[PDB]
Amino acid sequence: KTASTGFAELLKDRREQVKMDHAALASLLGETPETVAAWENGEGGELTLTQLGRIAHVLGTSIGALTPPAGNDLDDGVIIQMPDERPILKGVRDNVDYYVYNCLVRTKRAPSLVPLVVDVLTDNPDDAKFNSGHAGNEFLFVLEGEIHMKWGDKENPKEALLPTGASMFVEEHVPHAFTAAKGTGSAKLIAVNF
Amino acid sequence: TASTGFAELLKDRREQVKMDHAALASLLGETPETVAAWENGEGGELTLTQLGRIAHVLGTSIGALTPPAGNDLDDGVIIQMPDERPILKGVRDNVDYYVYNCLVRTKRAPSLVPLVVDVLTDNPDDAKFNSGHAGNEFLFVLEGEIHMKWGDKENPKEALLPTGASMFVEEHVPHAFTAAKGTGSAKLIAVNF
Amino acid sequence: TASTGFAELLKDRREQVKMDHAALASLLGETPETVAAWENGEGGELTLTQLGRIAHVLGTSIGALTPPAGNDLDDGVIIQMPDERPILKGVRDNVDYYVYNCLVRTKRAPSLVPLVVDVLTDNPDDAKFNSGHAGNEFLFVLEGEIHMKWGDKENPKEALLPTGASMFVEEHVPHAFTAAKGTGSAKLIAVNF
Amino acid sequence: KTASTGFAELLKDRREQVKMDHAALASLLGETPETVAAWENGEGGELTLTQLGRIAHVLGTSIGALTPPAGNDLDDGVIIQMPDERPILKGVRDNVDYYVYNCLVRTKRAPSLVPLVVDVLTDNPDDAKFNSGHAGNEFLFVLEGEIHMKWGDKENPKEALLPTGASMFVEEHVPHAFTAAKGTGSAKLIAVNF
Ligand SMILES: C[C@@H](O)CP(=O)(O)O
Ligand SMILES: C[C@@H](O)CP(=O)(O)O
Ligand SMILES: C[C@@H](O)CP(=O)(O)O
Ligand SMILES: C[C@@H](O)CP(=O)(O)O
Ligand SMILES: [Co+2]
Ligand SMILES: [Co+2]
Ligand SMILES: [Co+2]
Ligand SMILES: [Co+2]
Repeated sequence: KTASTGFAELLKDRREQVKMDHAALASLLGETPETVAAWENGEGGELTLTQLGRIAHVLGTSIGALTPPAGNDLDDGVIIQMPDERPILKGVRDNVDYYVYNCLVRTKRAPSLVPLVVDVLTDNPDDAKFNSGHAGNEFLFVLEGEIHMKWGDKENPKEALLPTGASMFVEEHVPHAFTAAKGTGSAKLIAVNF
Repeated sequence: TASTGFAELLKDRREQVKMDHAALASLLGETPETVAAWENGEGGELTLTQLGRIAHVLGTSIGALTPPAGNDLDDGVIIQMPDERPILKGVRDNVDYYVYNCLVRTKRAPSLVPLVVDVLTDNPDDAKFNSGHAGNEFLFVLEGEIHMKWGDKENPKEALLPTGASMFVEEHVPHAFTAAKGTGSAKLIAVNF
Repeated sequence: TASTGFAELLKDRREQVKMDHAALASLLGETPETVAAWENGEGGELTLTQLGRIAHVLGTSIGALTPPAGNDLDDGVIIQMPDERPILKGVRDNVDYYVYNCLVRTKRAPSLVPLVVDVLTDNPDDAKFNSGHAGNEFLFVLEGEIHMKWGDKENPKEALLPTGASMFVEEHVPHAFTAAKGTGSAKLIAVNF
Repeated sequence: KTASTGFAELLKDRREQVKMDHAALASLLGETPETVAAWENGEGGELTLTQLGRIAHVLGTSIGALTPPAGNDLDDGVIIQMPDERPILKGVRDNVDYYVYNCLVRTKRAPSLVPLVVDVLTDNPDDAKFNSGHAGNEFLFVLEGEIHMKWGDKENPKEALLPTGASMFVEEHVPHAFTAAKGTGSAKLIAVNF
């Protein structure tokens, strides 16, 4: 469902839910009731983020409650990604390169799923650059090499040496960092955020 | 703060998919500075359509990039005095069926829609069904006697409910109410949640 | 059907972690036939403790292995006539503070607990706070005038609420009610949800 | 929180939630109020599944609402599994071996997470044995070899050939099956249910 069509349906649902007619809602938004009826006819495409915020406010809810879900990009419940159509971004932490991300398949039907194959380019644990923690949990598996993992308080972190084949779970918001085991050059991880 | 929340959630999501300003800007046909501006709270004029494209490219929903409803409570409470409650007519098939008197609501629990409903007609035969609504509903007969109908409107389940009676109607179940035959009118407290 | 639902959910979970009867039975110190029996609905006599070990070994909760509350509705509706509603005394510090008259409830929405509360004392000075409860609460003043207090009981927020007034109290917010000073008593409809 | 201690706390919470005293609840369960008080003092360990079902029933809720969550087996938000402490079960479908599962790390803090390294032993797509679909979504990545995937209606399935490095998402409940590409012998997958 497109933005304006989904909005049109949800706006009407919410308005009816709080027992308001077009007139009542219009009176709260500096518009005519005809303009409100138009939005419910799919003509709200040009409403600004600020205006949507006001619409959600007077209707006592959130913009999210008035907009459609991400959508369906599946083929009868499945979506596949071939190896060479894999995205690749440079993870630089502290003005120096840390990670080379190879993006795996993603889907609007499960937006939190962000799987990646990460090449860890540094092998100096003291170079470990902590992130702030992720929304969502994360499963990891050491694909190649040896990983020196750190987590928790960046000033007094927990640490573990993970050989190839090892797997780990890191809870949402837990800060963590990764590097190849001291002097081992480089390692590879498959990281699955979910 | 719609723009402030968007600014924050946009940066978070962009970071979740390991994209930098240039990466995201490209997919959107924008410059990296424009994207930086959005994350600096300058996204207020983006249209619903543009928000849709931004969410699409980020593989998520507009909702995931916008903040929650907000907090309109006073230390966890919001009260509403009588006579300051909204009042709208409920017309079905050109007939003043119900009179909706809106009670307190809060952005901290958007699905809560409590109302005092004046049930105007007292002829069950002329009951008008709604097609059921999303969300559960709790009802209490405040005054008079209610004649309720639910389910298949062609062969509905029914109940005569005196004052003090209470009912629960599950989401999506069609229902209708009128006062008991010849009792003139009745009143319900209906709490959608 | 507690055992039937368990039978089904146990098999599902066991299958999710790719275990066969023998694998699971080993970890539990049982024979594979005993485990097959559970999945054949013969788990009724398992104790809370044993259920805890089974969930542990399956890396999940007892809840994930037991069915939902159940459906006690008649085509989506459940009604309750007055005078068949539960009634329990609310004693705080050895004082009959409230009189709880229970309205309709349903296993299809367990958190819904609607009540008509008789507020017995009319001296705000002697208000007794609860420490806040889980879940939101909607209230409506049915009769009389209510003197409500909330928040920090040592320096609370307060409101005088006439009949028809409505209120929303967020989960975990401490609160107390008495009738307005010298009005004898009052009545509230309180809907926990 | 242990079973009986968690139950003790939740039972009391629920009983108070529906404004019942020990006596009222006992009257509905063939027990004395003293017995009910004992349960709330952590002595409900011997209650049977059937008895718990009745307790949940009269309290108008589920057994789940009266028992603690799975628990916390994390080390400051993380749990690691070394390669050689990896479980291994034989996935046999139709009286013949299909898969050899190598279980990766799991956690009670996210019970739906079941990651595995699966060795696909057959390379005859016609041997493909469909499952019934999983509760929960599933991310997959072809670790080695080539996979012949099938999904949807087992009688008229969608199919795709996936080379090494390919990734896929299969929505919960969507039936699917896997084999090595015709005559390629065998392949390997990392499957992450979540
Ligand atoms: C491997 C990955 O978790 C590094 P980060 O994306 O969490 O910073
Ligand atoms: C009483 C109330 O439930 C009627 P409707 O608002 O759902 O149409
Ligand atoms: C009126 C009601 O909220 C009092 P309590 O049941 O929460 O203690
Ligand atoms: C690889 C894995 O998905 C096969 P199944 O466990 O779903 O049957
Ligand atoms: Co991470
Ligand atoms: Co209704
Ligand atoms: Co309360
Ligand atoms: Co699968």
